[PDB]
Amino acid sequence: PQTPDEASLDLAATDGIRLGDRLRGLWDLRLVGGDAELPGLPREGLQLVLDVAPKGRGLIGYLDTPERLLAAEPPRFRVLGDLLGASSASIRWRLVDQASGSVAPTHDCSAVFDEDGTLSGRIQRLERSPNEDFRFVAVKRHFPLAHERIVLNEKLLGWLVSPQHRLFHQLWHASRDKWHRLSEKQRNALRGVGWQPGPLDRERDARGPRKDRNASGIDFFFMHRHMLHTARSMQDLPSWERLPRPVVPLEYDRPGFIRYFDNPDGFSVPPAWVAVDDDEYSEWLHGLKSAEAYHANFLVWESQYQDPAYLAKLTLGQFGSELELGMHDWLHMRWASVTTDRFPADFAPRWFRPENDFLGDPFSSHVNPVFWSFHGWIDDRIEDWYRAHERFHPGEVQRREVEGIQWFAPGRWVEVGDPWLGPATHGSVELDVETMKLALRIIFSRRPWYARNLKLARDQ
Amino acid sequence: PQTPDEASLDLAATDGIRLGDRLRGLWDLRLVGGDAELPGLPREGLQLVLDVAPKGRGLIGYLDTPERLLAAEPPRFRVLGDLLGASSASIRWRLVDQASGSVAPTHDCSAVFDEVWANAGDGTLSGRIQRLERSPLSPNEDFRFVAVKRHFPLAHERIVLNEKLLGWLVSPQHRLFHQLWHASRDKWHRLSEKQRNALRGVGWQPGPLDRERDARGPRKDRNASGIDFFFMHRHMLHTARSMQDLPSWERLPRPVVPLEYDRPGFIRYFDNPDGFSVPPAWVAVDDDEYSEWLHGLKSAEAYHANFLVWESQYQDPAYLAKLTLGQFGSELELGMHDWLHMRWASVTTDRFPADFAPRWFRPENDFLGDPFSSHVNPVFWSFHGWIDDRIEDWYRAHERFHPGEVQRREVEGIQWFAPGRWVEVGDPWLGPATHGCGLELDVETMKLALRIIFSAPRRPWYARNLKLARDQ
Repeated sequence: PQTPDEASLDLAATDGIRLGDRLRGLWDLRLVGGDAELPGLPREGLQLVLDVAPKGRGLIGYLDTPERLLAAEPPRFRVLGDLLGASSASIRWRLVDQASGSVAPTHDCSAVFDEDGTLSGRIQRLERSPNEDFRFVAVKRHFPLAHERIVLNEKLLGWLVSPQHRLFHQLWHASRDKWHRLSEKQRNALRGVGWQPGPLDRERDARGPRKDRNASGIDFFFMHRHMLHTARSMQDLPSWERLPRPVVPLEYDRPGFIRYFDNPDGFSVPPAWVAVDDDEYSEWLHGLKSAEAYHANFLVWESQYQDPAYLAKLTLGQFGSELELGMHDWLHMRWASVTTDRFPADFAPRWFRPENDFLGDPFSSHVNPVFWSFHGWIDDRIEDWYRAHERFHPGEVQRREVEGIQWFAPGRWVEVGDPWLGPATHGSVELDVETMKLALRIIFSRRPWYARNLKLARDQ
Repeated sequence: PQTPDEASLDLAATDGIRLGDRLRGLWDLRLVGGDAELPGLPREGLQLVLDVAPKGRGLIGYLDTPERLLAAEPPRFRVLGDLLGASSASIRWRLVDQASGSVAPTHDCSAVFDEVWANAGDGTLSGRIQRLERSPLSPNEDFRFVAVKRHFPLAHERIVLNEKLLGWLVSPQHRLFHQLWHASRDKWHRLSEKQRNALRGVGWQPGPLDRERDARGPRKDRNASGIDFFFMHRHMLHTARSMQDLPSWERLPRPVVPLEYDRPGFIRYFDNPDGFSVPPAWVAVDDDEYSEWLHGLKSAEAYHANFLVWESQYQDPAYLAKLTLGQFGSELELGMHDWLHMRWASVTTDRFPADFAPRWFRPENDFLGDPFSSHVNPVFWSFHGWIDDRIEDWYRAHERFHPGEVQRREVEGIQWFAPGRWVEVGDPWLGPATHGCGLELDVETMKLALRIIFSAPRRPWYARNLKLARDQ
């Protein structure tokens, strides 16, 4: 077979990208077998840190004790490999002895996925010619969940996980999200139980053709600010000042890379998962959790929504609609972990348990601690928007307290003064829960809520 | 008109990529106008460091004194902007006062980017700053800046080859030797019988008379041309290294650390302090295919998709143990070697292969993309050292898998290998000294042999086999 005439850019295809993702992170490693020794290391209590670039085919890493992997000095063993022809059946890498002052590999490693991931492997010493019994097992460390790193106190958590609050949060979204597509029969049924999204026969659909101009954006901003106010009476919940940056690559900051996978502040991006039989969803989710999406979308939002000239072109309604329909749904899925997904009108008791803090579904998103951090950030941009109009249109926006919340008077830049909190503004706990279940059944009688509007770019 | 229903991944297209490349790096900055002051800073001798991700649309950076941009503590001003609707005609960003304990922007910047075409650095950014504290009630402030992009320093400005080595390298004998050694074996499979007989007549056929080892024909992996490639470069390294310490790279240089993660490291990169920084890709006027290809192979993605794979494979005993020295040499030459040249190449019009105007022999002509000049570039020696060290990995590979099947042998004063199962030939080609059977090397003969061989947007030699992937 004729050899290639030239190299070409050989980015990882789907299979190599997924394999890279299974390998990337921190592993607990033990040596196994009669002849299993690495110079200057114990047999137990080792770690393997691996990195593959997002479309890389090279494999890099380090092998040492946990303490040495976080230390300043070069780890004892460096991993160098490549994923050409690699699969679950064969992952190979060389070890370099960084104490030897030589980059010549000392060991040949081969591994198999035994099916967060387990590697079962063989190490051969390259000093001796090919038989020795030198094996290892590597168990990938759990990617900690946000609730394992930011503790919401018992009083906040009690409010958040309650049936009335979960159903309220889900129905508030579903009513205004589905309004433009609901028959007049559905609409009159919701009107009947005070759950129409805003004023009777002047409802503010969030996703219809007039979504940017009908003031639905004001409902978005106001309901979340009201929620933040109540949450913040029970617990200190500091907004993000800056959006968290993607993990620093292992090549540049080995301790920073390793820490990222311990999610120490609860703000690490949980790695994308593969949706069985849904490649479009898999690609979409992987996209929005990527560094590329940070630099192409999230950093753009971070700039524009603190840009006075950008914000000064928008009514509070236009701003709310724009930020909700783009950034807000992407914040949910970028920080989403784990979970097949709950059907919107499925009220099985298990879904109410405090463990259910899935960011992909408003029934549960508010239970996730990261929710409060990025809602804090969104809510702070309203102040950027106010300062923008005070610079470019002094006095055209007026402050005003509304439902106990610092807010804004209707004006040239604030289309309405009656923000929608549900029946409380425009409409026993048990009758309330039942009314909300009925309202959800009217609307709704697989992918998570915040994935239902997924659009791939042409590139993907 | 309807607003979008959802966001989608919005990677920079070609224009935003090229704009981000014009912005990326370190700028010398001065404030100007009657109201131009940043608190705690001088007016002149400031610097602006900007970064955009390779397909990023966000703009980040810092504005402080040169010493403060290299210091551990937060710089006084942080840049936050985006390139949506940006062009050379309008780039905007905000400044954040990092001493204030607030991320609320303190300044609005709007700039214009001007190329340089005649001093004055590598592009200019200039425009107006507005203080965001100062009300609209207040009259218009006169607050301007000019920023000049710093030169990306050339390898020869950072690794000095000594007078004796440089004298050998830049000489007509050595430049024509190196160009002709490549051209003969690279063009052989496309030369007519007259051209081939004419080269045979002056002893310049690539390897044995009538059994020539073309480097690029259909049997290129199996005809032992790879041995000629490895051996000629080893012989050149041995001579260069008698005259100057030239350490191989142990590991391929990593791509620049992003500004977001190591500000001082990112800034140093652009000073090319060790001479091993990747010179930023340049736009080939009227050659988008070449521009894209060059950009691709100078990218972080190419490091992790191609270069790091070559780094792995060519130190992998099991990989190397499948190859004869000939197969190895041909593989490494045709892939990694041409890509190493163009990844570290800095801008020279490219010289025509048979243009021997005196100015082309000057020491300034060290263009990595042409073998008439590539050996004059100091980085050439670092990556040729790396390639030459992999021959030892290959030997060790066969000593592990095929003990005794490869034997060492001194050849033309160079530590080498005997012919055998894994070494196809024993007569490596150095040119007429080793294989000349015609009818110090004569300069006019080499120019005659180049004219025989070399008798459309122009591209350098090591770009002539460029192939884009369907992705690009």
